[PDB]
Amino acid sequence: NREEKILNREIGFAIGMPVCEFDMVKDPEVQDFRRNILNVCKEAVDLRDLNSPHSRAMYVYPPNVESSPELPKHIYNKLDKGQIIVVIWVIVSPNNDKQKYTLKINHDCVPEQVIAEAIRKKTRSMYQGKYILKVCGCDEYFLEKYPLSQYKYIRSCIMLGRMPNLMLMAKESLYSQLPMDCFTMPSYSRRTSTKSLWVINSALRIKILCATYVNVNIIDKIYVRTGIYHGGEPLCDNVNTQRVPCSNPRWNEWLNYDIYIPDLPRAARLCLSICSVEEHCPLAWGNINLFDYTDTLVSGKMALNLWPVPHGLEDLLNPIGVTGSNPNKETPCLELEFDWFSSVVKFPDMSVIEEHANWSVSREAGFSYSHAGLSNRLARDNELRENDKEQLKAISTRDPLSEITEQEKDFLWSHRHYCVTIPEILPKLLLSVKWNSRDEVAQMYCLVKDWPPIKPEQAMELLDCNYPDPMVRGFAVRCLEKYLTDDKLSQYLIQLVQVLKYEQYLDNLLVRFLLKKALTNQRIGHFFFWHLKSEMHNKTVSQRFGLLLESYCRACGMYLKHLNRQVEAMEKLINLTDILKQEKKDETQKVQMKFLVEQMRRPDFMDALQGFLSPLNPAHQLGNLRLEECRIMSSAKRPLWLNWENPDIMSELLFQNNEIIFKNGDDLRQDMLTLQIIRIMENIWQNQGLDLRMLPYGCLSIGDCVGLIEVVRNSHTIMQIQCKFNSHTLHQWLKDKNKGEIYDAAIDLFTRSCAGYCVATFILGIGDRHNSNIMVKDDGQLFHIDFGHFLDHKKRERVPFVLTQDFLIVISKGAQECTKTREFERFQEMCYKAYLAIRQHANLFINLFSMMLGSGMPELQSFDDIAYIRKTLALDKTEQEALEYFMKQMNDAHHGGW
Ligand SMILES: NC(=O)[C@@H](Nc1ccc2c(c1)OCCn1cc(N3C(=O)OC[C@H]3C(F)(F)F)nc1-2)C1CC1
Repeated sequence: NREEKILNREIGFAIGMPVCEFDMVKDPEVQDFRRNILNVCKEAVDLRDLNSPHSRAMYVYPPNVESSPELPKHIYNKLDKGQIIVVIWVIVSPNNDKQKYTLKINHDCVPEQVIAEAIRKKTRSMYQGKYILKVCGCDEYFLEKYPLSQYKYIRSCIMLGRMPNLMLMAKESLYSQLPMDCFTMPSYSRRTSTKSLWVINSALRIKILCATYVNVNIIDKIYVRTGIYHGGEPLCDNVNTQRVPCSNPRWNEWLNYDIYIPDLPRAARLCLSICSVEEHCPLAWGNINLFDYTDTLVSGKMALNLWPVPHGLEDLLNPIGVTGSNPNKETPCLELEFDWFSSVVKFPDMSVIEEHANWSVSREAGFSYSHAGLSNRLARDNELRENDKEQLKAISTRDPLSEITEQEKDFLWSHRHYCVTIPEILPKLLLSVKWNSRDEVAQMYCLVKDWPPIKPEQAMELLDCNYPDPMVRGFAVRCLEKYLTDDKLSQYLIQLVQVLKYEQYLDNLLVRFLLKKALTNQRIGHFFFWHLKSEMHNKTVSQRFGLLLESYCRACGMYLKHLNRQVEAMEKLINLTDILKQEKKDETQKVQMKFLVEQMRRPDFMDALQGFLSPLNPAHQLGNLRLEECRIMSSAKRPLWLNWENPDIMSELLFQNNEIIFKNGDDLRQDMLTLQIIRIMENIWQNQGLDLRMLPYGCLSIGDCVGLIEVVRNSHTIMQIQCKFNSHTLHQWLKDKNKGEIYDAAIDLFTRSCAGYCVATFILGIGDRHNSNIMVKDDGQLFHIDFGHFLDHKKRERVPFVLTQDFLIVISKGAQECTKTREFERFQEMCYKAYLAIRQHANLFINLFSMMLGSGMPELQSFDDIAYIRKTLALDKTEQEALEYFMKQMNDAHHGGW
């Protein structure tokens, strides 16, 4: 109990709320989550102590590897006859004298071969499984037998033409530094009739009693609008109450819905709102699951605390809004009464559903020609023609925002068994289902049950707000379990954490998958913790994420202690920036910096801000602060530029100073998503042998409009260049930074990076570019900063990155008529190739954005905001028509040239 009390305080500090607040929650679902989720905690700990110390080392330092060992042609061609020059460092003499041994080995060498070759070279100057390779400068290790080139550091070194520097370290020097953490089960581990839904022979009705806390400006006549939803799909007509004055919100009225109680799908929800009156307007909204976590249909009296309308939603109901009561009890509260059946009504078991499904398939197989003719949703087996099979393949290639007509819905459903042969059609088939028909849904269940597995990126769509059904989401998660690699889990983690908000219940298959992975991979565990923590201010998800964080913190081990260092450092930084903006905002930079340095140097603050792991990359150790290098930036929201020593023995070989931008006041979530997408686009380009180097720098939101930005070394804004002006000033600067034989490499890098950002910003519809948000590296690498805006952030498509004379001059190597040059023609060709490459992967990009609708991002609120990408990628047009469209967008913007 003394250890439990201390641990509870550590978790309380990490989550930012006391654990006891959970213990007080009366809700049985909350207490069942807390207890039942501990098996995932147990399993994860069991896997970590399966092959100790190695399995523990693998958890803390997982291999940072690529998804595939195969190297793209242009990347393999960068190697000398398939071989790589590698530097291996050995610390041998006292006072840590560093010895280097240059090796030329095959790119696909296992670390054990790399170590033996180093020992051979060390011996040539005068066991193999008693050492490990570590990346010089950071806590990155090569613990698993992967081809060398598969580790991201090595692949990055080949792609950039940099020398890989690895340090030989004794296994026991790492192992002894890994503490044993025994996971202890918490105190809380130790805890009429019943009829099936398909037996209740009655129509659906819900009684609306009255409303409390309806404080409005005497707004006049008010009513409650209700609807039965399955995701966003209405299951019946919307039913409103009689109009009443806001001075007395009383209805005591039964609302009858056009839906049979046995027809109710598992994910059925009641969507309601208090509206005012004809200019109708919602005032407060709220959603309810018609079945609880135990599969029980709602019965009796219930009070629902409503939510405020979001600036932009003109619609009277909010089905894609959060489901459940408002944690704030000083809000419009609507009392509702549910139907009584003199027994507990439960959703039928899978065996009842399977029996009913097989009864229907059998009944349908016996249907005569004329019977099949009564419904377009009923087709015959032998009547399936090749043209129909062709139409099916065509429908399957359409994007997730392509409208499926009622005719195609009936078509896909009648050919559902053929659909199994083309399994990627599953999301379209699911939207074709009559979710308000138990016969159809029961049959869909059995098809999902045995559905062929699909690509993890295709399965992710099935986890968004369009697919609420648990059988469907279970299938999506099973595909992620079988085919999602840790690399790709890390890449899409923000979306996967987002879609948790769409789960009906706290205890679900997705959360179990995500938690097991977070507790079996510390690299995943780290970002899992921060994505959840950053949203703990948001009362729409703070209970779910709080309980999720509590389970993670109980089983993560020693990393909780390290996370508490990062949390405390972030809090001290939030504290300082908050004082500067409320108590020192009007003072001079000199005065503000004087205050900063004095507050930072306080021993309590000084220690909290030194000797912790970078939340941007936990493999990066933040040593002592370099205060002389710390400063308040002139930028909006006055961000802090912070510098730390890299305590790593071989810091000089990576970077001797870790520079991070701490910014308080701006929502860094859109930037995080844009940067994530930029990286995905780059990966797509590289795989197709199209070397357009992007700079997706690190960015992490750590709270409500608080975050970290990775500083890019040796970079300057376009304005910073020209301020030392002619159009030749930038090209003059580049020529000055890359004199002689290396000048062409810089022009090539600029052109390539420039083509990437032209295409990326045009597709995504990023905020207008200017000399202060376009940056350039000494070597010529062009990149964009400040991704605060994207998509339709105006009210018809924009070109955010318009190439001025400055950019065209660099591309054309200093020519006057830069538009009419071969260099510019090769530049245009890179844009065309890049644009069409992304167009080919549009479903992915649409899916990545759709999974982000749950998030409170102001530019990504509806599917129509995502529609912007359908327009920029010209998906309704042909490929040549799309190329023609892009050229017109470029030609109009640049007033010619394209
Ligand atoms: N050139 C410079 O002034 C300095 N180097 C620099 C500055 C800013 C960023 C950067 C590098 O790395 C790229 C990432 N980055 C991103 C941002 N920002 C951004 O995305 O929004 C505004 C701005 C800020 F102020 F928030 F950092 N700034 C930088 C150099 C003198 C030391």
